[PDB]
Amino acid sequence: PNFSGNWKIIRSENFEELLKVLGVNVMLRKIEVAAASKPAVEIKQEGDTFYIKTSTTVRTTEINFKVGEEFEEQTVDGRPCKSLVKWESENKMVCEQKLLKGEGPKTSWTLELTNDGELILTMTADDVVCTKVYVRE
Ligand SMILES: *C/C=C(C)/C=C/C1=C(C)CCCC1(C)C
Repeated sequence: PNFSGNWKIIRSENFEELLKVLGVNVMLRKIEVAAASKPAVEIKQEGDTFYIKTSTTVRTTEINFKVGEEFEEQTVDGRPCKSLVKWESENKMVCEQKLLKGEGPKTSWTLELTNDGELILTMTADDVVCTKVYVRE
């Protein structure tokens, strides 16, 4: 199995709560939920090298990384971080995020495949766990 595809969302839990537990105010949460609550996910995987694009009608975000090599991106509440992805187990990867400036509650994300070929995204912030589920288009 592998992660490449244009993945369509079928479930999304607790995205706004991830923002709220990080202290993002209601104004800013409305803007983030409107732009990114239920994005499509496009992945191009070549072994350990990844391109991932999340998109809605109004916002696209793209990252490029290789497992085991540091890269820069932003946390879900918009703070710059340095990220590092590792395989937790076969076809489950976990991204550790370290803030570039100051401190804050821990954030992470995970992408994994189920035995039937669904893609499960987990995002964490403090004690909140957001789950999004996708199938290939
Ligand atoms: C609602 C979920 C997101 C907006 C997740 C975003 C995201 C990125 C912007 C980088 C690819 C990793 C991933 C966590 C899928």
